[PDB]
Amino acid sequence: NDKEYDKHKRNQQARAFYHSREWERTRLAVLAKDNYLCQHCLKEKKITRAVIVDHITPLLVDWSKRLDMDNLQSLCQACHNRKTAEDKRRYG
Ligand SMILES: [Mn+2]
Repeated sequence: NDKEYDKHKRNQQARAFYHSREWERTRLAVLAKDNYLCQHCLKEKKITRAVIVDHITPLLVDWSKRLDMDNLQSLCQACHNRKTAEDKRRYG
């Protein structure tokens, strides 16, 4: 195909993923395993409630790792925002 169409299909697939039964289940499994604590904060010796589960390697970078628990981290907002900025340096 053309690059634009493949990008469109990739993005539509990623959008749908977050509505999926498998994501809903896996998100809960990760939060539960993490006791709803931000994992980056914990590494920095801080206790902060997690509000989101983020892909370490972004979903749009490696579709194959979309449901891998070792590719998922519970994060607080500050750490999610920090990671989002960092990932822009990596990927755009
Ligand atoms: Mn944090």
